[PDB]
Amino acid sequence: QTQQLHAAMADTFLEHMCRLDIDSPPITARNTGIICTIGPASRSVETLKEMIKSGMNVARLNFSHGTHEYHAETIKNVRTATESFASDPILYRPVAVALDTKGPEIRTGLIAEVELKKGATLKITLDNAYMEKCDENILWLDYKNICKVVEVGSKIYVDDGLISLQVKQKGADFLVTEVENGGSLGSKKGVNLPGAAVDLPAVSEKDIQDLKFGVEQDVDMVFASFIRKASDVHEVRKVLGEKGKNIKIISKIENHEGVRRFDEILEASDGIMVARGDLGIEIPAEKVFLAQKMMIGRCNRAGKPVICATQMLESMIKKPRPTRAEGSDVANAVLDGADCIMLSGETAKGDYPLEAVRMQHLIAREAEAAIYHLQLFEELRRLAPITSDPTEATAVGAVEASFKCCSGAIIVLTKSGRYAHQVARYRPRAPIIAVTRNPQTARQAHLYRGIFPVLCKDPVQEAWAEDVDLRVNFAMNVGKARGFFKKGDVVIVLTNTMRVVPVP
Amino acid sequence: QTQQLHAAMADTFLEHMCRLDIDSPPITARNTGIICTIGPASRSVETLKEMIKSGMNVARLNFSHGTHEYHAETIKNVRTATESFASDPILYRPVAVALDTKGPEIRTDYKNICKVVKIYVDDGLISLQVEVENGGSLGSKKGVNLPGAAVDLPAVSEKDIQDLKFGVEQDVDMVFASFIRKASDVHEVRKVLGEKGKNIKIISKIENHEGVRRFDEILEASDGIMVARGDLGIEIPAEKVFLAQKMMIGRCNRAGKPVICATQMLESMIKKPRPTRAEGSDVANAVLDGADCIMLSGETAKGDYPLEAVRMQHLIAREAEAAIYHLQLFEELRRLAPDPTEATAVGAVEASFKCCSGAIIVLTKSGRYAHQVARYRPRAPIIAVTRNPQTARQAHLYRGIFPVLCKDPVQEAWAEDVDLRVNFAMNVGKARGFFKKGDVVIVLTGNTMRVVPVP
Amino acid sequence: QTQQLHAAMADTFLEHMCRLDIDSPPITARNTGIICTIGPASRSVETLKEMIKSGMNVARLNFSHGTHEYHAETIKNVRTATESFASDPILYRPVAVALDTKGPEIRTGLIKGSGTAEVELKKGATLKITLDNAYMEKCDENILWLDYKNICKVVEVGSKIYVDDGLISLQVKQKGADFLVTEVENGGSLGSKKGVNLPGAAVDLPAVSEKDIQDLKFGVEQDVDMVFASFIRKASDVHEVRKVLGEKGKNIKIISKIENHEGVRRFDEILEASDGIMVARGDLGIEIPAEKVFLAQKMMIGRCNRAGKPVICATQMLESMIKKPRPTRAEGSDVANAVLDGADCIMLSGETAKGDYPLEAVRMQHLIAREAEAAIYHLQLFEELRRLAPITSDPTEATAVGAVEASFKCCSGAIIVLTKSGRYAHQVARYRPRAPIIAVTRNPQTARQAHLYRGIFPVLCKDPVQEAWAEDVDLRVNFAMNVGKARGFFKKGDVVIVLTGNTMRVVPVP
Amino acid sequence: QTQQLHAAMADTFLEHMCRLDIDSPPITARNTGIICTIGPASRSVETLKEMIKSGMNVARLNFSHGTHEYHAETIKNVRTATESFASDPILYRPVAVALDTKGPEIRTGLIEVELKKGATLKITLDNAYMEKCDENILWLDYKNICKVVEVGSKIYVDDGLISLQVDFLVTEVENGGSLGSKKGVNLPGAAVDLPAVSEKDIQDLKFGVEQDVDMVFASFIRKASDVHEVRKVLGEKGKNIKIISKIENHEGVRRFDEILEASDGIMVARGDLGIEIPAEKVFLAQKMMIGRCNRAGKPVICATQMLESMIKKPRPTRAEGSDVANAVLDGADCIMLSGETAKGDYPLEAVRMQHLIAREAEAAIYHLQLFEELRRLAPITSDPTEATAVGAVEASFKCCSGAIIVLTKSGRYAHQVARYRPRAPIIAVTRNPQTARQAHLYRGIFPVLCKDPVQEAWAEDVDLRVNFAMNVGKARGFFKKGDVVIVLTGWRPGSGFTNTMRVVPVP
Repeated sequence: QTQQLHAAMADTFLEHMCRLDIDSPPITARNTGIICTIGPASRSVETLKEMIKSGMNVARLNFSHGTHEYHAETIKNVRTATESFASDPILYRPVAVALDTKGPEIRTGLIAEVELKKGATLKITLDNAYMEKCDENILWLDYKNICKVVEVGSKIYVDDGLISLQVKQKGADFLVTEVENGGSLGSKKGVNLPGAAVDLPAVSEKDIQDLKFGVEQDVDMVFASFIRKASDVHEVRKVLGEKGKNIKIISKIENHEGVRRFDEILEASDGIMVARGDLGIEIPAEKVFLAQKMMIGRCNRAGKPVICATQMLESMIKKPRPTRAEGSDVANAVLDGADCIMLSGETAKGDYPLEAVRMQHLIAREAEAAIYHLQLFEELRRLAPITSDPTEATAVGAVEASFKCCSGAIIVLTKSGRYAHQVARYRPRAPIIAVTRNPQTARQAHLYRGIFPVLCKDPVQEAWAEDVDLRVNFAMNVGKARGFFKKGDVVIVLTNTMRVVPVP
Repeated sequence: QTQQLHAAMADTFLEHMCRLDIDSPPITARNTGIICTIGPASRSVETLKEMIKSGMNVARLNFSHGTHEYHAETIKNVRTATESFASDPILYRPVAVALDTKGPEIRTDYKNICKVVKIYVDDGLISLQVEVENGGSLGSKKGVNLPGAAVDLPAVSEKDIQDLKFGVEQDVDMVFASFIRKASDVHEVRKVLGEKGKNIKIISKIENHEGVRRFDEILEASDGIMVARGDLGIEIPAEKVFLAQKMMIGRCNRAGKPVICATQMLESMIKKPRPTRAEGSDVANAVLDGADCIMLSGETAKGDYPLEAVRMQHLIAREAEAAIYHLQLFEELRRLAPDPTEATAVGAVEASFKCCSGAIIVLTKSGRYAHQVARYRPRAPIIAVTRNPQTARQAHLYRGIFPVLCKDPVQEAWAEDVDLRVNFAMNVGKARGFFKKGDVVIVLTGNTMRVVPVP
Repeated sequence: QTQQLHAAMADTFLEHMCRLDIDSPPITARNTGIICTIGPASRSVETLKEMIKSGMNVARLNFSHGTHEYHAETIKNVRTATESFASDPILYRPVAVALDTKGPEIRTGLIKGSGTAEVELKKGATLKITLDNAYMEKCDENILWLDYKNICKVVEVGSKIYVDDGLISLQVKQKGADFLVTEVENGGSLGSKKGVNLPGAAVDLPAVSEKDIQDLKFGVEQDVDMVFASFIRKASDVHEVRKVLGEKGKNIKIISKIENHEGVRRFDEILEASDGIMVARGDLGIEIPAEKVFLAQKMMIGRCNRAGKPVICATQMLESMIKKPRPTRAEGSDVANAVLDGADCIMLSGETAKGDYPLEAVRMQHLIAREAEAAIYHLQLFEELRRLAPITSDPTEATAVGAVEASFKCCSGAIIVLTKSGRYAHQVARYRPRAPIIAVTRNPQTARQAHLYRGIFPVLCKDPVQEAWAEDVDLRVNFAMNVGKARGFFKKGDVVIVLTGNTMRVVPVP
Repeated sequence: QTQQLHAAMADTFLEHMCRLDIDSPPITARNTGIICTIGPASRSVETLKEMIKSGMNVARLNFSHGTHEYHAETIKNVRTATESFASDPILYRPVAVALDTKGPEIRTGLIEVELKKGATLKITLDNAYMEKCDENILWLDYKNICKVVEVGSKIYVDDGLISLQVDFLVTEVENGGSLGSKKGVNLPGAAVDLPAVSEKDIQDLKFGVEQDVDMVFASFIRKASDVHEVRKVLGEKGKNIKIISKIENHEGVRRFDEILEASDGIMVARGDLGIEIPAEKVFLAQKMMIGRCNRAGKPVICATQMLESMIKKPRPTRAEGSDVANAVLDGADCIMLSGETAKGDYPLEAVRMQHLIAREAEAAIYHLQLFEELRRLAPITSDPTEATAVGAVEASFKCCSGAIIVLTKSGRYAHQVARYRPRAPIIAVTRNPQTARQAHLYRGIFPVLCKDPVQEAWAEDVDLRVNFAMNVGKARGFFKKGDVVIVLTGWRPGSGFTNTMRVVPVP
């Protein structure tokens, strides 16, 4: 009657859908990590504390804007808000910090707003003299090489793809275009060139410094913008270097080349972001769902984290409740298989950042119950390579056992996080309580569906079995406290050993 | 490398997802009906013609606003725009008219309010407790919801009765009945339409908790369902809506009855010429869920971009239709299925997957025969050739049915009249780019199935 | 409550198994073709008539024995017996004639000069094998002549040699130029003209010998429907048989017999070149370890089903019935399991050729095949066949698969198919409907060859062609309805499916 | 490449068939238990030793024949043969003893006389002709055969090869043949009023308890109450003896579910069954019963005529080879030999052939679908031991382990693992000699008997038994150092089930 267990028992997907029940309450635990972009509306310590309480797991810093000093301060406030809960390690929630690079962006100059009208002429110039004199006649932008990569007849998008132009003529140092989709044009707006092979560096001089700064600031992960190919990833990896070797690189797929070359990018990366914002300008908007499902499926297949991003609850920037399309989008990203879901303007600058976060937590939890685990697990089994790795055997063994005895959690003791990632990849219904003494492991674990990281602060006990018992008992106290399970329930414990344990 | 045929051949749903390909172009035909709400932005004859050319199949009239004379005029304009293409029967596209009732609404006017009373106003955006907890700018005669409260208004009020009557007068093809809570609500509407309106399809709108709980009996009584997500998502927690949506679409598919996904599908396109990524995904997922039709409200009623909204639903539906995992869907429909006409339809659908036909052509008077084929959800479009104009319009309710209105005289020799109608379908399909000479299509003559080369 | 329909509805194979019901009776129709080897026990017109009535569909002539004159007389008797029923076209059953070649056999000589004579071999004793034709008909306890002149260059000391269906085992202890001295590893009775296997050896005999060529030409002259080619090892072997049949025998079906390891290894190219396959378990289970035969069998049947080419399961299926009126439990199981595997036909050898209970054996295959055909898990089989079928531009394939799908939906009493060459009906059979396929043809050879395919019940229309097409179609369909009613496949009012050659119609029985 | 692993990966059953490869060799371990009927041909200590070496796991004594004195000697000989291997516990193979009851048989008197197709015969109950049966008069021991018979009723003699049509009965030979003494007689479609447990069966069952037999195969079980009667005779002293119900008539098939519930296991007794019901229907009953036993997690034996021709020949027919393979493919826990080992000329060859075929067949199982289905059809519970067993089987598929090592006292824990039908052998280490013998009834369980004394230190005790298992596996070629195996530690004295699964490299 709870957790859509009646639907879970259906023998066909169609019957599974038919049994979905709005009156069947979800379990307390929410498995899908929530990533929040931080900015004006959410940067204060006090607001940050509330965002943690509402469900924020990862703080995203968008380096397309802001100075190092501005971001260092954000990072400082995140940690302050986060450590304000550190006194009770049973209820302390780790919070990750993610650095999202600028990457090979193209931006217009400074206009004030001008109205671009359908059919009108607009000249694109590179002449720095017009750098701050952008108007409805002449538009400067910062991609000096633009004329060498675009052709006559090709389209240029400006401002989240809302304004569109067609290249009509190529001048010596300029482009002559005609407005197709008009609208009001502001300053320093994003420009996209679908069909063009932009030859900006995968990692610019600015990107290099931003990455280095990330290392200095001990960030947990990097969201690398406009990744086109494995070599782009390698450059990011080399820049993070030895000091940042444990920082996870999440490649953002935002253009056609990234999709085409997805497999090599995935192999090189620690995870993927479906960056629907740019992607849905670079390719036709009606095709984005295809790329999203393809990437989520392939990440699920490979056991690597995948993030669904951009415009998930967009209207909530201005309103306290989302649209029905938005409710559906979050649910479907989760049903698709997304490890995490993301908020951008909704939390960075919107008027209801707390409600946005809470709505993502609510929808995700409902959606997680509605997953058809019977089929998903069967298929993950079949598609999983038969190998000799014993930790891999234990992981699937534990997940199988968790479905059988309908356990309240799988408790995993992990140093690097790997052991727990191996369990997550099989997508158990039961929450995975990953107990670790490594603070970075705890933060980064949020990247994986189902992992609820807890940070053990007790010293290592001399006797191994006592040290194990200490950590498992910790996990038990967390589960009871958070209402995941209670005395007398049954949980699976992984330490290579799997034990099925009654909760005290 | 087209129609997601590589993903179509996957052995598992996961591998199906893994193979979805942005570079695999869809076919030209679009199976999912598009229902547009008409209003100031789309009322003119000139704009209506563009909306037909853009993909509109059903004109929805919201009787929550406007007078009979107003609606009569809209109806008149729809028919003028529609008939403007009649000169070429090969190119004429039927357009249906839907009457959507006010039903048990509450506007800023509920009598025993204080006898049943959280209170919501304006798409549940403004919230109230018996203090303004949420809020913002309040407007005129906005809609109110009392979640959890048993509002005792009549399922069919006096206004409703007169509106339904007006429906019969106006020869509308279908009624979308609001706030249907139970089988008995459906029976009241049916009685009003009475004998004169017995052929008018009744679509029950599920917009409250009781509608969901009593879904099965409501579906048994109705001709179809609308997942009325607007009110539904105020009446129950917004985060539960997708559960209701998928349950209803699932159960409608299982029953063989039309289901409409409605409300806020492309909402932002009221003010912008492009949708958000959430809206792109919503339309696509509604089609993947199994929705027969998708709907536009404000987007076509009142927005700045009516035509763009219609074109975008058209583009997305078409992409999503190819991304359906037909292998699993068809097998599950076959297994879950409980008559020679039924055997012939399932056989045609099976054939169509086998030879990857350009179409299944069905000759049908009442539409039943084409409905029976649509219920097995073929990939190939269903070109339904009928001489019955009402049949031609109502057929839009079913996924995959592309109705065509034959106006040729009835030939004396049966086989000749069949051949004339089939060749009419061939001509329509060639003209619309569905297939070309040499291609193969399946033909159901009305119990006969032919596998036939396009002449 | 009939035809295992409760089991048919199960959602899993495991549950399909659990629902199999001994009290759920099968339909009348039996889909699996029964092939009977003719010999002393079954050569008379009287017995042949009864065998036909008991369910024989194909008469197999074993050219490993007998003269051309002998076989001509057999064929003559088969046709006399077959045509004795011709007077009522509605009840006439076409009966096919199959020529099974000798091929590259090794044969022993005559024991004490008699075809019927035996001697005992005792375990541990010694036995000399000779090629000296002086001992051709003087085989016995101590001297065994065989006809493979080059045997000494293919075998060695330690080499194992099997005689008579692998029952007698010998090991070579000493060579010679004209002989081998062997030790009997397993004794028993040693008859005359028995088959010899050298499972370790590389026999140098040709796939198609000059005797085989004569026999094949004779087959063409005699108008046989099909050839069962022995010891086929590769595609080129098939092509040689095909070439020998020539233009005149171009329509004769070639069935390749797989009886050695190489035939299994190169199975795919053999199948591609062949009209169909025989799982020749006799020789095969001597040439490879007996415990592996079931693997080869299931692999071959599976791949034949996948290819849509007929496959025959053969040899020792009801062996004990050569001497006894009822089969063993293993034999009942074997027949049932061959049909569950997907075998188009089953075969009887000694059971019908020389045994004391030929009619009972034919009857038992009939009874078992029918029970097992209902026990098939069509739900999964049809789903898999389809899933594994190429999307193609072929309209006849689309029609065939549509007919089969419909026949499951309405559980029809039959799929009626008008066919000239038989191909159209073959295309239906490849999708394995539960309902019998009544193939109406005017072509007598088509009618006979149709027995190769599971579920095809061929009927031969003798009526003159009608000038009006729709009238000619209606005549043939009504013929089919008449046969169906008379055989009890269905009755007036039942719904059946009709393919006319591309149209599918779903009509009621008149 | 090996163990049909390529076919193992196929996405459909059909493609699974297409990939079966005569050149893909199986592993060493053979999971299907082999039950051998012991008689004149296999009764000596010398021959019994070879029987064990050839693959015999269970010795069946048919109490339809022979005196207690005869059977005690056979049992003594089995035990002498079996203990002759006990010096090296690592290579010792437990051997179970099964007592198969006479039950409600009907037989004829003493006399051979050739019977002729078309001839009258006198079925007489007159005990004067008890030892004077002949071509004209035939006496049988079923005294009330008249209340149950009727005109036109049929009667079968000698494995139903001779058939007859109907305080005495005059009949006609509907089917002839030579007639011996004391042959089995069947009355299909008639209700035989004999006791499920007769005076003799009772004494045989008590003798069985006294002789410490591991299991009883109870003949002609028609209903749940028959099973209870058998359980009652075995009583408190025989409470741990497994009752296998033999399903040999229509009633037993009909009332199968209640019989299965009351029983420790099932025998598909195809001999009598194929006389009681039409022979062409037997395979339906077999697959039904095997399927339902697999579903219930209870042992099922396929019996009778599996390698029949090997009574006289050193090699089986092709239908016999097929029958064995298919019984295994069906899911039979055990397969059986009767005349082939009791009296045939090639008992050792018959044992070996069952061993070879079962091993080839075990590899050819489509585990992918079988495991999926067993799971989906398996009631979820809170039972931690259930969770650990299924978890271990899943793990064993994932990492193609060499074995699943299970520590068990009464065998139950090992049975739970076996019900999920792993490909890997389940090495069941026990200190209980009976558990080690009875474990043979379960597909995939390879029982090893630990002779070591219990250690005080539990961890030391576990290591001891586990290492024993490692040594067994290595010595029998199941795995080698560096391989990976799954270990289930089971019951801890005074604490209870550990509910622990370890994944371990072979030392």
